[PDB]
Amino acid sequence: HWGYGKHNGPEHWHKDFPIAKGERQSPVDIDTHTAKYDPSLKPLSVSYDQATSLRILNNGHAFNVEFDDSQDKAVLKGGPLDGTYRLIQFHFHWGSLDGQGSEHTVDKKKYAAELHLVHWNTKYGDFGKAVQQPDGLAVLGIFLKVGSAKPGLQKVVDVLDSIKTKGKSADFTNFDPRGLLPESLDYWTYPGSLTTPPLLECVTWIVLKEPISVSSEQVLKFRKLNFNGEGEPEELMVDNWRPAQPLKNRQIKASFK
Ligand SMILES: [Zn+2]
Repeated sequence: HWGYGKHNGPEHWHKDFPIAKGERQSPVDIDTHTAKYDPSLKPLSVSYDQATSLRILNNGHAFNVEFDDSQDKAVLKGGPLDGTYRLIQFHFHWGSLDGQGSEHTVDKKKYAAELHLVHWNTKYGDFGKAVQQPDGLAVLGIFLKVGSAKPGLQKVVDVLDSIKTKGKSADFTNFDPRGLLPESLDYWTYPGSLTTPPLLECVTWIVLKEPISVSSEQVLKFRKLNFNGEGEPEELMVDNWRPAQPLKNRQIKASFK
């Protein structure tokens, strides 16, 4: 099925998922000199104190840290959003080398990786019905650069040895996603899509301007994961990023002057 190799990578995905060539695909390049400050934006509220992580899963494309979304426990509100969006999972995209790995770019700059915290609009009752809606989802996107270690990431790095291959999962309780956030919540926002199949056009993207720094050793451990299942030839899980897609008839708005 789909992946990130020569034969099944992002340029192929449109054959099984025609929305790949849609009007509101993600990611995009964020041209900082075309994005405009929007005074109509309310302050962004990241309310993660009651977050309940459950498990971490290698799905043969990335790894997901999954949360209990059965109540309003870890929510995103404010900014461009109308109402309350509940955190369901996060995951990353990364490169084989530090010069690439992000999906959004900033003035064509690629970061070493990118974190996506996925949330769904509680007015639609659950995630499945949220992805039938143009405002069903909000993804908080955070760039990673290589520099100092991120201590709030090390519990993730240390569990990766136990979910090396596709279909492996591990308990992952009591993980605090606050430890993944940069100091500033300045952001760009635009209407887009999920960046993996099914590529659904439901997402209000909120992409933080300030990257987090992780260490070379941390990112190196991401690169030891496998796309393949146990007992299959090793294909290292690297370069699991979709490139920038056409902006089409969209505007990117900045939360800051
Ligand atoms: Zn993603």
